[PDB]
Amino acid sequence: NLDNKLDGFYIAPAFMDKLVVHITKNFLKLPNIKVPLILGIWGGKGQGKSFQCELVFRKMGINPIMMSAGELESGEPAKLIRQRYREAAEIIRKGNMCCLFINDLDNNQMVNATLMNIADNPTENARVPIIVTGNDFSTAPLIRDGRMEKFYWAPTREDRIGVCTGIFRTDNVPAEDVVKIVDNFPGQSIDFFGALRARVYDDEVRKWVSGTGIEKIGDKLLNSFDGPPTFEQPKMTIEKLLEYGNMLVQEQENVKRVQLADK
Repeated sequence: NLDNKLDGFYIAPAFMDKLVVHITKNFLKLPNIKVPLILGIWGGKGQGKSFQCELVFRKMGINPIMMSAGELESGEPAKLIRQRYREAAEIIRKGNMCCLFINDLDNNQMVNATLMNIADNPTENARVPIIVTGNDFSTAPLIRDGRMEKFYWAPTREDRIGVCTGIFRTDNVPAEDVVKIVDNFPGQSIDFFGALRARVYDDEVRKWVSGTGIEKIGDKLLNSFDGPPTFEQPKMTIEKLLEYGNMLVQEQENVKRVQLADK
């Protein structure tokens, strides 16, 4: 029900209600319900699950306290959680909303255990909603049973079109156009479409290069007084898009071939 578009970007309104509400819930004292502190987000493969989070956070003006998984690998594993919690908490405990956004997973006995002890109370303290992302939250079990929420994000076709409109806002493309390609290219990531749009730019440069002297480029590009030759953004027309989309798919399908046949 709440407004899910943001700086030309789209947000899956199921994903939004889940996160927004998970968050605002942990700031309230609402009667006779145990509110889970941490919300673990899984699924939404190909779709920008982390990016959706970022989107939501900006939409509330939360500068989350980020963390990486590679950081929680390399003292660090336990400590850095407590400290990154406290950091967020001190933000919240000065004012304005904050949350600890822990991101990605695929040592662990501990990382769990620190969650469990931290889930049991604040501990001067503070109340900070943790958000986590992964693939599937395996062996969470004791804190799912206890005090955490798993959330499988099943994006719609609607969500894909939305995320996809995001990618092309810049190039003023019919809502129609976006619908045709997404439909035309099912089970492809958002990475696919980024790649597609980038492939159109690429080609233009390739034409420029090939055109205006491979040998005499570094100059026209550097030791010129008029600067680099400032490029005009290529019109992202539909037939362009389709041609490029199959092209990329053939290529994909081909790397799979050379991969499995070399292996």
